[PDB]
Amino acid sequence: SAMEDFVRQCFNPMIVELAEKAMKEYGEDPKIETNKFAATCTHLEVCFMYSDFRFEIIEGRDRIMAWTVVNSICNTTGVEKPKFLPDLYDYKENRFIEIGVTRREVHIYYLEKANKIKSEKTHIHIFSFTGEEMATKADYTLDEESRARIKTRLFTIRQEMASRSLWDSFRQSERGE
Ligand SMILES: O=C1c2c(O)c(=O)ccn2N([C@H]2c3ccccc3SCc3c2ccc(F)c3F)[C@@H]2COCCN12
Ligand SMILES: O=C1c2c(O)c(=O)ccn2N([C@H]2c3ccccc3SCc3c2ccc(F)c3F)[C@@H]2COCCN12
Ligand SMILES: [Mn+2]
Ligand SMILES: [Mn+2]
Repeated sequence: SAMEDFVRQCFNPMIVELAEKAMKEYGEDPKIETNKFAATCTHLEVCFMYSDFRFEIIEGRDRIMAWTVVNSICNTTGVEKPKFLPDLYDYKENRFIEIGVTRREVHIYYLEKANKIKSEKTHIHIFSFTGEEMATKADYTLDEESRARIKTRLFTIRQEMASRSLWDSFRQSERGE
């Protein structure tokens, strides 16, 4: 697959390894669901970048470790345990964060995410590949420079896919029919 080749050339080996592990843990084959493989790598990279600017990283851990970290936070802050695994915890605002990366309009994916979690407590932050974002209460958490770095990386991934004639397939596989 050209998409598997792109993933393994354009993503940090650590990202690729963790995304492969996450897909295996969740019974999906990176070699068949190749766009999903690219999506999980992209989202992981965004989560790491976000956390790197205050934050505990939940994403990128095996499931048992992720819930272990979540439980430890809830025990030491009294924040309520989320029903679904979030991506980060914010020690400044004392709230979990769900990060979404979408090839669709940010408002659509935001509504989908917010409908899934139904827990107002978890903060939602959505990024598109063209510099758009939508966040709970229009509170973007990060400053403008950090969000800019994230947006630039996402756009770069999109243009790399476009250079390789991969973007259209990737864009159409996010939502089913
Ligand atoms: O943590 C996530 C997750 C998100 O954080 C997310 O934003 C969107 C989607 N997620 N999920 C995605 C995921 C993450 C990033 C990009 C696409 C996908 S698509 C389905 C899938 C995920 C992970 C492994 C796998 F094999 C999958 F099929 C699963 C949902 O259940 C808990 C873990 N997780
Ligand atoms: O900036 C960082 C970075 C730190 O600033 C840091 O404190 C710890 C770790 N970092 N790094 C990690 C990183 C940061 C946060 C959470 C997980 C990861 S894991 C691999 C990875 C990083 C960044 C982007 C990326 F695509 C990666 F695959 C890399 C080291 O050098 C260059 C940029 N960078
Ligand atoms: Mn996640
Ligand atoms: Mn997420």
